[PDB]
Amino acid sequence: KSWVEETCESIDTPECPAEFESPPTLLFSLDGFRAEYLHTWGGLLPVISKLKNCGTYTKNMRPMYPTKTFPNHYSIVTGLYPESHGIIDNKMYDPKMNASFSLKSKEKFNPLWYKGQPIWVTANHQEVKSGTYFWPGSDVEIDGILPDIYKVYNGSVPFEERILAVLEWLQLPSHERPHFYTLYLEEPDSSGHSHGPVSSEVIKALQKVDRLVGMLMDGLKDLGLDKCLNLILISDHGMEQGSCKKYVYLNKYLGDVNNVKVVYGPAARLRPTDVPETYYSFNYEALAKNLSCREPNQHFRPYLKPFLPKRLHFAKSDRIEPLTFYLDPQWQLALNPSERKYCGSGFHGSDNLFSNMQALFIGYGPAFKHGAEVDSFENIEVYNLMCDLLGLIPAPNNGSHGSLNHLLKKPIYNPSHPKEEGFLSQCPIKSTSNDLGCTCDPEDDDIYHMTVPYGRPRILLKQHRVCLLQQQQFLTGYSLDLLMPLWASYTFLSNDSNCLYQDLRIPLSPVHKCSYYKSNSKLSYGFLTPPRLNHIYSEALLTSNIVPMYQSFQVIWHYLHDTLLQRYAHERNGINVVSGPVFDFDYDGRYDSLEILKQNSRVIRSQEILIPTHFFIVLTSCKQLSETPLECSALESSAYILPHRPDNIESCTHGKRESSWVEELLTLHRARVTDVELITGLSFYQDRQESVSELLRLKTHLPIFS
Ligand SMILES: *[C@@H]1O[C@H](CO)[C@@H](O[C@@H]2O[C@H](CO)[C@@H](O[C@@H]3O[C@H](CO[C@H]4O[C@H](CO)[C@@H](O)[C@H](O[C@H]5O[C@H](CO)[C@@H](O)[C@H](O)[C@@H]5O)[C@@H]4O)[C@@H](O)[C@H](O[C@H]4O[C@H](CO)[C@@H](O)[C@H](O)[C@@H]4O)[C@@H]3O)[C@H](O)[C@H]2NC(C)=O)[C@H](O)[C@H]1NC(C)=O
Ligand SMILES: Nc1nc2c(ncn2[C@@H]2O[C@H](COP(=O)(O)O)[C@@H](O)[C@H]2O)c(=O)[nH]1
Ligand SMILES: *[C@@H]1O[C@H](CO)[C@@H](O)[C@H](O)[C@H]1NC(C)=O
Ligand SMILES: *[C@@H]1O[C@H](CO)[C@@H](O)[C@H](O)[C@H]1NC(C)=O
Ligand SMILES: [Ca+2]
Ligand SMILES: [Zn+2]
Ligand SMILES: [Zn+2]
Repeated sequence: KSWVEETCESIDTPECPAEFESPPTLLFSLDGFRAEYLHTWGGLLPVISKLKNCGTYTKNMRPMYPTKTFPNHYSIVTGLYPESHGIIDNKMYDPKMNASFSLKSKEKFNPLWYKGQPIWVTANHQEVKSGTYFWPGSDVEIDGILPDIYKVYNGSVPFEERILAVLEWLQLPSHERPHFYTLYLEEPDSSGHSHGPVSSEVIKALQKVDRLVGMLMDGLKDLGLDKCLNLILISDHGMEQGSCKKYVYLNKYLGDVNNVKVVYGPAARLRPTDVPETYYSFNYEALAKNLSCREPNQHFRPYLKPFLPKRLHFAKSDRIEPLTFYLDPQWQLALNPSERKYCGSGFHGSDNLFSNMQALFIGYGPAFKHGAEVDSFENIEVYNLMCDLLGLIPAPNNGSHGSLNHLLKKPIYNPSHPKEEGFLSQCPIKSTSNDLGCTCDPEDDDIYHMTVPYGRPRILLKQHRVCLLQQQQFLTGYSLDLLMPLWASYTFLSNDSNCLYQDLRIPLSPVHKCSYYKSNSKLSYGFLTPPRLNHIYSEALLTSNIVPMYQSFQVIWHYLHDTLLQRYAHERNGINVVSGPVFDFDYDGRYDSLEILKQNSRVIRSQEILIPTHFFIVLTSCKQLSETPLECSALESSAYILPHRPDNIESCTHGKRESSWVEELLTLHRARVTDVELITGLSFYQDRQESVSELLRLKTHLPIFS
């Protein structure tokens, strides 16, 4: 009886043949295996379905941005964001090197492209042999290291021969046998491109790929290793149906110009022709402004590289062009109709939160639970997972180590909460009392737990000076070094102008006075905690609850609290809110040091002001609608990092439909709670009852669009 014909068998303890001390780990990749394939065509894929039912499976695996083969395949084995491991796209360019990159190029085998540290390099440093077959980065030697058994990419090699090749390696002597293995197939990406996600060729391809995995499992069984191997069946990205009618050509707004180069696709980037002479000299800002809101319902959007949604993490690399393009689903962009390969073929590269860009993940073996279905997770988390399976100390990566502990029978690493590095001090009443020049028209522990019911946010900043200011409706963490609130937490239940009051607990700043703010300048002040809380709550008008805010952003911020927040409190039976300013001028995704902070403090209206690049907001509710935010059994988080812009060009306010464009901006800039943590240097939910591993799972979550 073949492996697919046998029923499920619990592999609680690894049953290994002699010469084996611990089960090896194979990473099997199927390029272009969209997550929707297995959801719908499970009955046509008997082998893969058994792996799903007897292993650890996830409905959707979120890939990196852009959704291309090389960046993702390399992000899997490095656990790094594409902006950090160097491989931004299949075709890209580095200005500092004056060299282009391609899969079919001599530049591909250049070690100067590949940053970070892949798993086979990690295994090599810790005396673990590794045998790869066609994995991106396996052909090239990184840090002077090559896998003990490798094969230079040759797409002509038949699939059946690839499986047998790995099977031959598994039989090597105990001293010369690799412990980590890789496998790569071009299907169903190839069939996906040429005929579309919904075709007879993909069904024929899926069945071909399904039987091929079945060949491997029967082969493992004949070697007596079917219950002694850890298999991770993964993919790089999904597949979306492109259309000729749904394609964007830049020439229509610019003309048949030759001063600019466009890397076509759903994640288009633009660089000047005179390169690297004008790579930086070229002002991209003008081109972006000249390209925004040209169509009534534009299916693309010009983005300066730091102005992209932070959830994408697609800015801090030399190879990423300073001008990028975000497109609606099923749409691609190019300069001229001649550059593109074809328009009505299956494509990929769209937003990694899109439904059809989602990838596959099935963990099977003695180390994985049987028939366990877990929530969605990013592919950068897999790197740490493999380190635990190979007993390796992971290189510094972007994955939350331990967040995938729920997948394993016996978890190897037990994570802990980050220690508080902030110098926490106290602010009593010391400075009374300046005149603010404002016109106004006519025990403690019990009130604490109501505002921070999951525990106060911990200050991960080193070594920032932070004060805790307690109020009757909210608790706010105030910064003494920046003289503005870092965060403000309050609980908003289901149903419950030019004036300000000086907070005598904080030192007076010239920007606290209403006299500082004129009605002509676009810069004004906003509240972290809404004043319309619970007559009117007056402590929200405290000086320590205001932050410098553009007037254009006030359009989004007020509607966020006056309309959406109240609606969300009814739908989710109340919400706990933590809000604050974001300062990331070097657009690296992490909080800025005091040094770079002093460099970006502009001066406006005769006063020095550090103005926020973004504003974060984390909404927490109960998973059980019967419970209020003060009595949650399980949490329900959703974070947002809203861009602080002087204008709403991104939104195309033109047409004046305010209730529409705002929510679309909110949904677009949703982010992981971890993302907020990384960018503010704060740690949430530390006093929450769930374990650390559970909390990591919660904080790294993002919803899939459509
Ligand atoms: C995802 O996960 C990855 C993995 O960690 C994260 O990527 C890391 O980001 C951090 C910060 O963003 C990186 O640290 C910085 O490294 C840079 C660059 O290093 C080189 O820079 C110069 C080259 O011109 C050179 O000066 C450096 O030379 C030496 O520097 C010091 C001197 O003492 C020495 O200790 C080093 O060994 C070097 O020999 C070097 O060649 C560097 O510029 C940064 O320095 C800043 O901070 C240091 C203190 O650390 C400070 O002294 C400086 O003033 C300066 O402010 C900093 O070291 C890290 O290298 C990245 N890791 C990799 C491999 O990419 C990424 O952040 C994560 N993403 C997200 C969004 O979380
Ligand atoms: N030259 C080269 N091509 C590769 C390699 N790996 C995959 N490819 C090819 O690149 C394609 C992936 O591109 P994509 O899926 O991003 O559109 C696949 O069709 C595959 O044949 C490699 O390591 N080297
Ligand atoms: C950059 O590359 C192009 C072609 O590779 C070459 O013609 C040009 O001279 C190079 N410029 C520099 C600065 O080396
Ligand atoms: C690629 O692999 C095929 C199948 O093994 C082989 O016949 C062919 O010679 C290889 N091509 C190259 C470029 O060596
Ligand atoms: Ca930063
Ligand atoms: Zn691919
Ligand atoms: Zn492809």
